[PDB]
Amino acid sequence: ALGKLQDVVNHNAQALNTLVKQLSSKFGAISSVLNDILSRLDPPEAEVQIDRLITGRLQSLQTYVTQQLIRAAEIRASANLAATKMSECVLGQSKRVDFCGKGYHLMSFPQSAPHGVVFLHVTYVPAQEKNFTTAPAICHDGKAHFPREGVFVSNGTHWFVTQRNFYEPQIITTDNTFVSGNCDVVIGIVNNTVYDPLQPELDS
Amino acid sequence: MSLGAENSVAYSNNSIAIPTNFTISVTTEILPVSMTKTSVDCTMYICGDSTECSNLLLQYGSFCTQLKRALTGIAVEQDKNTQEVFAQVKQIYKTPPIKYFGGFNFSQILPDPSKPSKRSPIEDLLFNKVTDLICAQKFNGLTVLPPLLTDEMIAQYTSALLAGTITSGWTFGAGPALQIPFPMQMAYRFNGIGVTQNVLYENQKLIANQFNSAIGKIQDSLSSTPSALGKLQDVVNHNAQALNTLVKQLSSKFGAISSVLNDILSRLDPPEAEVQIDRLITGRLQSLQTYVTQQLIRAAEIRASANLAATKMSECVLGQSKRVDFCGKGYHLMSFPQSAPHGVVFLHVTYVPAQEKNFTTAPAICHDGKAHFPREGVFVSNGTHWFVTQRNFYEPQIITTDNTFVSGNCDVVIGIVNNTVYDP
Amino acid sequence: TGVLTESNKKFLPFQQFGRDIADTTDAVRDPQTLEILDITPCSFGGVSVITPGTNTSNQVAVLYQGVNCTEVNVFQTRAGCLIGAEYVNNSYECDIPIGAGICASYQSIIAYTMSLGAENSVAYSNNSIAIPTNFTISVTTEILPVSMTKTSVDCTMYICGD
Ligand SMILES: *[C@@H]1O[C@H](CO)[C@@H](O[C@@H]2O[C@H](CO)[C@@H](O)[C@H](O)[C@H]2NC(C)=O)[C@H](O)[C@H]1NC(C)=O
Ligand SMILES: *[C@@H]1O[C@H](CO)[C@@H](O[C@@H]2O[C@H](CO)[C@@H](O)[C@H](O)[C@H]2NC(C)=O)[C@H](O)[C@H]1NC(C)=O
Ligand SMILES: *[C@@H]1O[C@H](CO)[C@@H](O[C@@H]2O[C@H](CO)[C@@H](O)[C@H](O)[C@H]2NC(C)=O)[C@H](O)[C@H]1NC(C)=O
Ligand SMILES: *[C@@H]1O[C@H](CO)[C@@H](O[C@@H]2O[C@H](CO)[C@@H](O)[C@H](O)[C@H]2NC(C)=O)[C@H](O)[C@H]1NC(C)=O
Ligand SMILES: *[C@@H]1O[C@H](CO)[C@@H](O[C@@H]2O[C@H](CO)[C@@H](O)[C@H](O)[C@H]2NC(C)=O)[C@H](O)[C@H]1NC(C)=O
Ligand SMILES: *[C@@H]1O[C@H](CO)[C@@H](O[C@@H]2O[C@H](CO)[C@@H](O)[C@H](O)[C@H]2NC(C)=O)[C@H](O)[C@H]1NC(C)=O
Ligand SMILES: *[C@@H]1O[C@H](CO)[C@@H](O[C@@H]2O[C@H](CO)[C@@H](O)[C@H](O)[C@H]2NC(C)=O)[C@H](O)[C@H]1NC(C)=O
Ligand SMILES: *[C@@H]1O[C@H](CO)[C@@H](O[C@@H]2O[C@H](CO)[C@@H](O)[C@H](O)[C@H]2NC(C)=O)[C@H](O)[C@H]1NC(C)=O
Ligand SMILES: *[C@@H]1O[C@H](CO)[C@@H](O[C@@H]2O[C@H](CO)[C@@H](O)[C@H](O)[C@H]2NC(C)=O)[C@H](O)[C@H]1NC(C)=O
Ligand SMILES: *[C@@H]1O[C@H](CO)[C@@H](O)[C@H](O)[C@H]1NC(C)=O
Ligand SMILES: *[C@@H]1O[C@H](CO)[C@@H](O)[C@H](O)[C@H]1NC(C)=O
Ligand SMILES: *[C@@H]1O[C@H](CO)[C@@H](O)[C@H](O)[C@H]1NC(C)=O
Repeated sequence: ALGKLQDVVNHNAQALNTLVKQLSSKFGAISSVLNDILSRLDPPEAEVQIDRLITGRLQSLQTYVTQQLIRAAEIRASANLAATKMSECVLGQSKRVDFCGKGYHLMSFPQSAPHGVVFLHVTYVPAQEKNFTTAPAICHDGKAHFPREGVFVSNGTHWFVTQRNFYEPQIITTDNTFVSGNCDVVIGIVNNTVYDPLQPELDS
Repeated sequence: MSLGAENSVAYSNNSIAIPTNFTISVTTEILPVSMTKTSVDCTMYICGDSTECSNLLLQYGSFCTQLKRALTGIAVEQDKNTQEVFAQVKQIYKTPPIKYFGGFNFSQILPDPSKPSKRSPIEDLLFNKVTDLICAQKFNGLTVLPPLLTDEMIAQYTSALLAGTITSGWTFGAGPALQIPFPMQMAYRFNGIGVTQNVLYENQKLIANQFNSAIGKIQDSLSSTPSALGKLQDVVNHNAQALNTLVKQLSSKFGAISSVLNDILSRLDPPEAEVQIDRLITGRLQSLQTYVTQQLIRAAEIRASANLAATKMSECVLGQSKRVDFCGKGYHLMSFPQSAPHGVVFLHVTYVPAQEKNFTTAPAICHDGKAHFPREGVFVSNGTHWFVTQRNFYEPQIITTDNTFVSGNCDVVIGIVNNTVYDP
Repeated sequence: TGVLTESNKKFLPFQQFGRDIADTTDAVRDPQTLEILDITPCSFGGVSVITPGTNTSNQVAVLYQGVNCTEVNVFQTRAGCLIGAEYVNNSYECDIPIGAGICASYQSIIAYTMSLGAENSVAYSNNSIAIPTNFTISVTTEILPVSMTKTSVDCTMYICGD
């Protein structure tokens, strides 16, 4: 589960171990110990041997610094991503798909971890879906009615309007539908009644 | 050079421009995803078949282990990049056998049964348009490793994403795939960008024709432009050029008498042959470290591009994005993924307003001593009459109490005009 | 050092050797009989070992990368020759990645073409919709590295010491 953080710790420790291990490399010289080189040779050739050790160790150190810089760039990109997730997932609700978890994102919780952050993404996942017969519009009194915020569904005999992400059937009225045009243009329009709230009021 | 055509917008305090038509624009975005996976035998590259060279090479320590480990990290990173970009669905969705989607034609993007590769016409064109070097690179101890996901499986992942986005819209990306008719899905997408469902339903045939025409234009545009696939070809060129340079560096003396180790052994005594082999080893080791360093930098660049491609796949293909210019130029409707060699091509279907018309606008309508504000639209005037319309399409409607809300009197709003508000 | 295969290359009478695009020898003319030979270097490969945990088993499989199986439970893959695993026509999820669509798992060690996912056909029709009737509150984890170990190196002490 925590492979990324442990991987970063492993790379840092392994890099330091390799850099420490590189001091035991002759680099084409008689010995890897500078004290032995001084204690065994005259300055004209000791200078050459120390030069060989210096160039090898300097190459090792430059290599280590170069990989440290590349890893620093990778960790900086990951930290910028983590800051973006903290701003958009924890400090607000995000409409970006898959940015703050799988599903419709609700909220997020930050947790500290060694060299890192763990985001607990609380998301809403739809479940227990049911088939319904759908229509683009409802034809009533020669007018086309479209849903304000939902979708027209039919359970087999009756037509209702429900919200798209949860099944809550409601009677098709003028309050939750809007009229645009006649019934001759929309392809697939079905005939159904549209209830009027004012009709019982003026009737009684 | 000219920066652009000069356009002066007719700004005034009470005039608005409302679109009266639209264009369905499909645009292409080419993103590199992975590189060529390379492995280098450190001993074979630096020394070949010479035992004495290997013995002298051992004095330098764990350089060979570092280079092998770095290349292995890049090689696993490329497969991780491909998994992140394409393997984002765990269900392999399929299109219905009757390819009718309410007038919308997806032949150019769905897999072709006739082709053995099971690729789309666009994907087949992309593979065709992206192209003893390999043998020499192999012969010098450098090996290219095959991608973990084969081209047919990447095409299968794109097919599953296309089938999910076409039959289920954005539902499959957020949980179970819920079937929805494609006109209703396009109406939902029109609602996402602030246009009512009626505009999509009334103009369904025109929108389908525009989308089909745009897809055909996209295929022609890719087939007719040589510099369309420059990013993927550029990545292939850099990888091949790097391997060629690394192979070419074996023919460098590096300040020694000869570049051939066999000649050095066959011509000199061990006291001076050790020095010459040392010169060759240090030069070749510097070349290999340089190659690994540029491979790591390119790996970081490709990783950033792959992260961007995964973000585009999540936000543009598996949902509708409200980020401006992230999923094409225009108001984003939907996106289609296409596999390409070492990369992904996104077909962004966007809504572009067109045929705008001037109207006289007001912030509020004063009726009966009350200020009326639009619930979802804008007040427009064609010269004599006032109407309320949606902001992104011209559909004038009578100003009523149903589509306006009352807040305050008429004495505070600057620019309020007097007009009647109908009562149902 | 290399294999000398038959060559289809028609040399001009004055030419003796042959070189690649990258200046590596790829052909030669025999000086005894005027025939052309394709010098191709002998096979080499990266030996990779595919093994499960030592907690479970000690069986291993060997992958010779880039090597045909005739030049080394032997199966031929596009990645190379896999020895020690038996190909199964069934498709499962990837456990140990081999390459070119081939993955390995322990059940003996088997090699198979990995399955991308479970096959689901959505019942698309022109007038049917699926509406959710319930929901699941899902909490998922995302682990992101933020910082590294801060390292400082004394250049003089590291290279030269005392
Ligand atoms: C579709 O839904 C409606 C409303 O829930 C159902 O109508 C009711 O059905 C129950 C049981 O069948 C009756 O007791 C009620 O009297 C009905 N109400 C009305 C106003 O008729 C309808 O039966 C459902 N259709 C199907 C096929 O299940
Ligand atoms: C919906 O209702 C309209 C009007 O009641 C129907 O249109 C009529 O259809 C009949 C038979 O097809 C024709 O003889 C009439 O001339 C039509 N009248 C008009 C005004 O168009 C329509 O058929 C109904 N649709 C459905 C699916 O039942
Ligand atoms: C809206 O009206 C303005 C002004 O009445 C139009 O702006 C003019 O456009 C023409 C053509 O480019 C220019 O030559 C004029 O100089 C512009 N006038 C000003 C004051 O900027 C504008 O084109 C009209 N909009 C539409 C859609 O017709
Ligand atoms: C909106 O624009 C579309 C095209 O983008 C118009 O459709 C064109 O209509 C003309 C004349 O009616 C035809 O000659 C063209 O062939 C049509 N083009 C297409 C692609 O169908 C449409 O008429 C415009 N609508 C309005 C109200 O201006
Ligand atoms: C969907 O589009 C494809 C291609 O864009 C159409 O196929 C063309 O069909 C016409 C007439 O049959 C031929 O003249 C073309 O050569 C075909 N093009 C290709 C690339 O095959 C297809 O008819 C469209 N409609 C459907 C329902 O698939
Ligand atoms: C502004 O729009 C309104 C509504 O479309 C126009 O009013 C109609 O105009 C037509 C033709 O001029 C007449 O046949 C109708 O009788 C008018 N309806 C009403 C209710 O008056 C109006 O003319 C438009 N104004 C301008 C300057 O074009
Ligand atoms: C909008 O209507 C109001 C009320 O009918 C107008 O306010 C009147 O304006 C006249 C002349 O300017 C004054 O003599 C009245 O005393 C005003 N009455 C009130 C209650 O303020 C207003 O001028 C109209 N605005 C426009 C642009 O026609
Ligand atoms: C909605 O109805 C369709 C068809 O009536 C169902 O799809 C069937 O699902 C079963 C179980 O997987 C398959 O064996 C059939 O082949 C499917 N039929 C078709 C035409 O695809 C679907 O399961 C129903 N949805 C729900 C939620 O029950
Ligand atoms: C929606 O799903 C929840 C669970 O996700 C259902 O709650 C379960 O109800 C059954 C029987 O009523 C119990 O045995 C379980 O213990 C409940 N689970 C939990 C977690 O409370 C709920 O009934 C479902 N609602 C509908 C309308 O189907
Ligand atoms: C409206 O705009 C014109 C120029 O665009 C300006 O002269 C005028 O002062 C503005 N109206 C008000 C009330 O400031
Ligand atoms: C080489 O000598 C052999 C033996 O006499 C002869 O058969 C062959 O043709 C010779 N090749 C050339 C090029 O003269
Ligand atoms: C509705 O869909 C079926 C198959 O899904 C198709 O045969 C039929 O033609 C479609 N209806 C129309 C009006 O095209």
